[PDB]
Amino acid sequence: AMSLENVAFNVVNKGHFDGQQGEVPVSIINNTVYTKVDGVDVELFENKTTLPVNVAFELWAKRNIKPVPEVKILNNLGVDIAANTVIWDYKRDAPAHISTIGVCSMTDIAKKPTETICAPLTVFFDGRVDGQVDLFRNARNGVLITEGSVKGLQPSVGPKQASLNGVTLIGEAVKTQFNYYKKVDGVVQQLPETYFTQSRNLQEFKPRSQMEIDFLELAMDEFIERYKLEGYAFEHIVYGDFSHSQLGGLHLLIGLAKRFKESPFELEDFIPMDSTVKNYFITDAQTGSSKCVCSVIDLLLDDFVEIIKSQDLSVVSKVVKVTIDYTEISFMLWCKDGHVETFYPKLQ
Amino acid sequence: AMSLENVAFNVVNKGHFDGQQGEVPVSIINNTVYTKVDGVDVELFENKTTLPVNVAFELWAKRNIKPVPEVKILNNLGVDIAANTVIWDYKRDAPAHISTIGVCSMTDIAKKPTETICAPLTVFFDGRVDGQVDLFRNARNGVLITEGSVKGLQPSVGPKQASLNGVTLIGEAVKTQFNYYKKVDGVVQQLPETYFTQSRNLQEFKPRSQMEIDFLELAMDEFIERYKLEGYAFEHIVYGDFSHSQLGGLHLLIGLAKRFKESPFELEDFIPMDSTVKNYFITDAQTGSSKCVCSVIDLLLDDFVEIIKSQDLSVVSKVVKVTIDYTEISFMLWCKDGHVETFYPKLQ
Amino acid sequence: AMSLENVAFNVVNKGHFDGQQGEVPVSIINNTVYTKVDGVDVELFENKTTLPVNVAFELWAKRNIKPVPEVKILNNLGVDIAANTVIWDYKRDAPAHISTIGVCSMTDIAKKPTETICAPLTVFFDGRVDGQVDLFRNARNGVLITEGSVKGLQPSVGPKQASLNGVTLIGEAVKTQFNYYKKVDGVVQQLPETYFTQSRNLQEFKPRSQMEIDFLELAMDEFIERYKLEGYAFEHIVYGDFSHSQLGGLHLLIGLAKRFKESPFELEDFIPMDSTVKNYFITDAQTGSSKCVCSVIDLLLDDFVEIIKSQDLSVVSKVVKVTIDYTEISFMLWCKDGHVETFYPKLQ
Amino acid sequence: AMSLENVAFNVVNKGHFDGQQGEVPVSIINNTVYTKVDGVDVELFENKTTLPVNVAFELWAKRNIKPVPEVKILNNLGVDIAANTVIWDYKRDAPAHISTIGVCSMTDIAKKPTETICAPLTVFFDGRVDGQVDLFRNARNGVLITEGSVKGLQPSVGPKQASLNGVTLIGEAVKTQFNYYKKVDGVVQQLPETYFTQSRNLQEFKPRSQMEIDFLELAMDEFIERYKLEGYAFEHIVYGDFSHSQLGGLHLLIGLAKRFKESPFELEDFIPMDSTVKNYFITDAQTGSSKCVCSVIDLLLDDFVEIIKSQDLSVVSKVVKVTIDYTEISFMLWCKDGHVETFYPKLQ
Amino acid sequence: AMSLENVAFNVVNKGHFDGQQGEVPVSIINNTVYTKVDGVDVELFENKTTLPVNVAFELWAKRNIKPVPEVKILNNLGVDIAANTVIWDYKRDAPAHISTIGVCSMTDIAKKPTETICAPLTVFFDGRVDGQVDLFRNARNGVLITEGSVKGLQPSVGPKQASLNGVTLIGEAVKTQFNYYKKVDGVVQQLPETYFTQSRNLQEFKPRSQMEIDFLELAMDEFIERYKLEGYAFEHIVYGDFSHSQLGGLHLLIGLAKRFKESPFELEDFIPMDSTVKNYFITDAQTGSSKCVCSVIDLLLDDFVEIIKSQDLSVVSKVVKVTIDYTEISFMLWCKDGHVETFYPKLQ
Ligand SMILES: COC(=O)c1ccc(S(N)(=O)=O)cc1
Ligand SMILES: COC(=O)c1ccc(S(N)(=O)=O)cc1
Ligand SMILES: COC(=O)c1ccc(S(N)(=O)=O)cc1
Ligand SMILES: COC(=O)c1ccc(S(N)(=O)=O)cc1
Ligand SMILES: COC(=O)c1ccc(S(N)(=O)=O)cc1
Repeated sequence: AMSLENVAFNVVNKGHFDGQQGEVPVSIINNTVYTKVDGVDVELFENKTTLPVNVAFELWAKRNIKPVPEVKILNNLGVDIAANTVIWDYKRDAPAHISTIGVCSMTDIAKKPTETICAPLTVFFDGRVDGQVDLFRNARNGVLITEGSVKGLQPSVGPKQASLNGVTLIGEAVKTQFNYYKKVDGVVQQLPETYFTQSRNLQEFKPRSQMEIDFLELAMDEFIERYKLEGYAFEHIVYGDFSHSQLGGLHLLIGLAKRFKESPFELEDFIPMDSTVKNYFITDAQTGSSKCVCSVIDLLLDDFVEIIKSQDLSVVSKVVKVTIDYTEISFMLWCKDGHVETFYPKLQ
Repeated sequence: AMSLENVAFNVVNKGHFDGQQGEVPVSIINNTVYTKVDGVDVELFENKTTLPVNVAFELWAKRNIKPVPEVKILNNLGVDIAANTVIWDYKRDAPAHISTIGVCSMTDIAKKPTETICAPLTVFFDGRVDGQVDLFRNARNGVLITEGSVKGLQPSVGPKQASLNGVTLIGEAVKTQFNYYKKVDGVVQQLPETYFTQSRNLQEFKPRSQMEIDFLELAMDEFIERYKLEGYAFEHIVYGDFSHSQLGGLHLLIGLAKRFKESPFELEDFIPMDSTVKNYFITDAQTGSSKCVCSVIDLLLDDFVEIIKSQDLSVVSKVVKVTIDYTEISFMLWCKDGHVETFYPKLQ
Repeated sequence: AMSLENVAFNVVNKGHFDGQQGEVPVSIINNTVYTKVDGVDVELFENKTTLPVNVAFELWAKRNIKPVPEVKILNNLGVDIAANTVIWDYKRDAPAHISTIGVCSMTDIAKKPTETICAPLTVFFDGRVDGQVDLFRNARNGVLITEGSVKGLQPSVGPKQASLNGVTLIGEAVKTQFNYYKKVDGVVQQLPETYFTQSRNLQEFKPRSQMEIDFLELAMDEFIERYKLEGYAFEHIVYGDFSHSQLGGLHLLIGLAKRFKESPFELEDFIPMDSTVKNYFITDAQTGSSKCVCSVIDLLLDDFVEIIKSQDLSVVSKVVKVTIDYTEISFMLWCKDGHVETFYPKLQ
Repeated sequence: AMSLENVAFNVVNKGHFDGQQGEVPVSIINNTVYTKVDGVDVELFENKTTLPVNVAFELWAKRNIKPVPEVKILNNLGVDIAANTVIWDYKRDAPAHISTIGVCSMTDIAKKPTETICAPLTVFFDGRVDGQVDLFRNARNGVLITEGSVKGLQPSVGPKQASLNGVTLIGEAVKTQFNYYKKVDGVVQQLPETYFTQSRNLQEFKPRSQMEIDFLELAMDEFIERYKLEGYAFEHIVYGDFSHSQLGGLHLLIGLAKRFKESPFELEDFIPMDSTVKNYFITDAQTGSSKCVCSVIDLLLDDFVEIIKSQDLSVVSKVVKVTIDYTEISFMLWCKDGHVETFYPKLQ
Repeated sequence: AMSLENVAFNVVNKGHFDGQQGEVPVSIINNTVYTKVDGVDVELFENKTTLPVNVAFELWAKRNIKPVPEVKILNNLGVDIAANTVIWDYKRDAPAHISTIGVCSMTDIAKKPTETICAPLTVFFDGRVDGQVDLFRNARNGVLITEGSVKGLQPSVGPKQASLNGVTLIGEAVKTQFNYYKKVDGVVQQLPETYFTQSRNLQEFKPRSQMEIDFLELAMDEFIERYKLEGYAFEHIVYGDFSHSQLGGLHLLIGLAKRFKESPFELEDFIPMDSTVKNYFITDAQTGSSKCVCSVIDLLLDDFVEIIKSQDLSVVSKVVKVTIDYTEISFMLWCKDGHVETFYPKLQ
């Protein structure tokens, strides 16, 4: 018995949809769902999606509340749809996928992922759910996560962090590092070697290596000396050049995090979505240096050093391709006289 | 288990709410309710009310589908709320009453009319429903309709016509003439002797007596002669003066009906509600004669003749009270030398 | 270069999208598209769909303006999507199909119907367009219409009438009768022998045979006698029983047409979509007889007589399957002593 | 003290804004204005404009309720704004002009037309209002209407008809024929000799000369003979060619009127504004003949005959300029061997 | 080729409008512009303006991204419109001006500021744009900013700070201090001597003089002693009196900034716009002292001291006028026995 008033009952009483029975009074005004509590209306949900308000309300209530892969990982692996769950995209306040399987009548294309309409779609399977590993084994196209080994399949070790109710974290009381498996046209793929973005914040950035601790703590000249980074243009790429009207470089999050301590700056997230490479229209408050499209990536500084130290520095400009978050990220590498000039996620 | 999807199920399968088990998928976008039928969205209801879209949808679905009093009658009798039903105002596309009793969890102020919140409210009771004559006896305030005699209760014979799903009709396969009863502060009230308006249209007006057949068919001069109406100014009051820029008189619907068969005219229904006296901004298409506030009433011409001839014609101006549709309707009577000049519903 | 302003340019200058170069200024406010004409805003389109306003505007502008099958036909044949055109559902003021193929970047699931996403979908092909007969041959699922013979393909002769810009007509200056073909899972399907509904209105109903001319003109008794219909209960089924509170029978449009010339009645089209069998909440204005779910179908009276006379009249009740508009329509047949009691489209 | 509640008071009590003291309670929800009447909300106004709901409500309430020029006339004369009144465009349900002068605090660009902001704008002046003839004399740009002679000002006799509360009529109890005057850059302009469109409808078309009575009554052959119209192609231009898939000709309203009495047809008014030449997407219900852009004009048939016979028939194609409603209307004239092939308003 | 989809292309790919060619899919739901990225809708822009959503979207995309004068300066100088740019009002999330010149078709009153409609309007000219100084020379009314001297015109030196993408800053890598020039009716004006507001924040307030450093660092008694401010009522005016139910004084931002460190308070910005004098409904959290209209100005404390020390302290109350941000700010000065009682931006 699926209904608007029962979904709202579950939200009010269980904090999300929990399969409980019961009903509460609901009123819907424009894009907002209210419920009556002692004669006054209380807001339960504001639709920020392009779906009908009652549809989005139900999908949000039925969101996965376990640690799930970040949306960028699912997108990079080509996931089209989830099996009997909703991956909620907290960066868009919207479902991560258009349709559902066995979740909501208005958005379901099927009740079970074994139905034929699901066969060409890359379905996300959660090994922590009973029988979903076996469903993946029979699936034509799909992506599977597990916490342990799967007999007969070589795993791909994913990122340490996952998303729990919109909080990206490395789990201490829960497991957030999953084994990844992917199947195309019934064939189990080898997932490529990949770096992983670290998914940290500008405001509350925490280092995850001794080099990152040293980058935040030491001065620019001292750090570049200690780790022998002369000629790699970290002054431009990581620390940022604020001397001209266009902001120079500043493509690594830890470089923004170090600057954000001393003086703040404005980042306009003009494509607000989860993606491996993020683009911002940045304005430095202290100097007035700005840049319309500033690509930023949060790589472990050790990984970024390894990437840039593993490149031929002998051509003026060329495309450098790096597998990050299971997708191919193109970089532009500019060199002169054997040293790095700039190195940025390519704007294409 | 009341729910949006169950209400929509009943509408789709039974034409209205019928207490049936079932659910269909529903999407709400702005003020409209849709349901999925074979892949595409079909409109079930457009909210024209000031209530939330899903609330109004339920009240419309639970509308009374038996012949019920016209809203102007219930208004004139001071009805505030209905006992366990919804009187739908088809002229406003909205519930006739703000609140409900045992109908909808969002608008209910009580489950049963015996709850003390209902005592100071005039509750409409339907004697055709089991136990509601008794509920009227026990109610502090109320209006009761019955199809027959209630022992000890002095009846008031209501109008011949009632409203069935927005259609105003004199019932043949159903009864539409009711006994009316009213209680104020626990005390049954004597309802006044009254005329009743005829509730006809301008498009499909039909006479209901020999005098009305005469009016529509005879010219103005021979009708006034046949029914001895000289000095009563039907030339102004009923037939209408279109010679000057301000339209003169034209306050009986039958007069508008006669003119409409010859030349059309525009009626700006600037307060579009059911009421005994209706006001329109009228523009005559043929002559350009117009009037901003032209009050119109549909009395049987026999009745109107009986009212205007009952009058003392020896004062210049006076207010004339007439009981119509159980409410007191003030007229203005202007006379000169023992003949009527004008006689119109007094604009308040 | 597809754009909102270009679509509006085509609407303003060519009456619809015509692939022309140009732009006009457009303002969007709520669900309405306006364009500036000499200083003031003029309404071009009001979105009655569940799609975004600018998306629906484009699909409406790109609607098929040739005679096309009525939506109920395409629905009965299981059509999910159209090949490189938009079938506009004028009864819903919305696209007949959720998605498009090579029409609009926001609704397109493919550019050409050969893309594998289109294979499991029944694609509508128009043989009047170059290359689409071939695209039908190569499609896994599809429905094809042609104006003439396709070599080797066994045709099904469609209805005489088609829809031209929302007008249902039998073409004289254009052809509206098509050959129909259907494919399921790569295999051409034999379309069943079928009757076709006549797609007429209650306002402007016109007979299409001597028997229908007889029905509209003769009284009930002499028509039943002339066409030997005693014991088949046209008194109930076709003419309608208005004596009781529940309206009896009245399931043929021609029967509603006869009654409408005498007294009007209200038809609540509570599922306003094109379908072979239509359901209405009907209220008879003259008598007050009414019915919540009154199924109505517009069969040529000759056909309906041929169907009801084909029936075994020796069982109390049984389901009677009739193929109409290519779909199987279940009727309920109630008999007594070798005469028909009632025969109506079975409410599901 | 201008206010929303005062404007609503005037609408409720006087049918429009009448400068009266008073207030009634108002609720605004989405684009609709409601007022409380005996416990329930009644709709006073639905905003169909691109202005805020309360702003449009005030402008509609302050609309001119005297006979005023039709919007196409004011448009053709280049009017941008009205002096101390609102010309309501009933065909757009919106103000005819973006801004106001001394009408509404939200739309006012000035309190009086003498303010210098009004100088470069063509201001409409109503000589029936005290002092506005003088304001026209002092205005840099303007259009003036009067009911009589203005000393020294050479008049232009306007059309017989005007608009009274959305009703277009030739006044009998009021005057609707005005003298027209126009000023550009402080200099009075000579208005051109012009025909006037008749502003009739397709539903209620009525002839206005013996020739038009002949057209509606006679068959095509005897009318063409009686009025010596052989070789002028009224068979195409006025009567309409419905034999081919593209509808041929049919550019005079009287021709559409004749056809409509026989078989109906659909007119898609895809630019729904008042204009001298109207464009429609037309579909003939009988034949299926259709045309995407069918320009229609309502000239008195006498005038149209006088125009087409004035023409040199010795060129293959040429643009023909005719002054109608004070604006220059380009026609296309196609001839062959001294006879007319087609003559239509040139699509721009 | 100006279009919605191309504006969105520029936003997605260049962070703002950059004249690039290309199109992306766009959907518009209520007041929000979305674009499709890999099958999911991503929000690009939420309309907070009173313009149509697609119009505001285009103007925001075309905003000036160079350091521009703060909106209060432009308003105080009477700027009506900008020449070939959009000044975006980040405090209102709306365009700073109603109309545009050569920016957007829906809002343009002209393509070039030399057109006659621009002559009476005070047009903003940016000397950093080629040929705009010369356009100012020929402009009837206008305001010009430059970074260097203009031959033949005496400059007015503006504030040190300007707005870069909504960030008010004193430019270090860009120039934010402009020369100001103004012309009324073709005559170059002398701009008056003026103080400038400092445009600082409550949260991150930074001193700009040794006296301001001392005010933040020293105690009240110590500071008033060091700078000999006895009798000027800085205890009331600048430090604030929180001992009574009405908050006393507190009209200088640096006084709020000092208090906000120790204990916070609520400021309601009930007219949220850029203005030289700001009014707040303030509630002190620590004490509960509050004031409905508390005018606040951010003057350099040295400038505020100079202003108050340059006044006659001998009358009970009088209006003190000070030129700030090129506009005349009225102050109320209250004195008793030769010392200051209060001194506040006059609430009028
Ligand atoms: C300043 O921009 C960021 O705060 C940011 C955060 C995370 C990432 S990430 N994990 O996609 O590389 C990229 C950028
Ligand atoms: C033009 O005015 C009417 O159409 C009208 C109809 C009915 C009534 S009524 N039933 O209140 O008397 C009053 C006025
Ligand atoms: C009152 O009901 C109708 O007006 C109606 C019209 C047409 C059809 S149809 N073309 O499906 O048979 C069915 C019903
Ligand atoms: C079908 O087209 C019309 O109904 C129509 C009416 C009036 C005019 S008009 N007054 O501009 O000449 C033009 C066209
Ligand atoms: C508490 O109020 C403020 O934060 C504030 C900031 C700036 C200005 S200012 N530059 O207009 O004078 C005025 C007030």
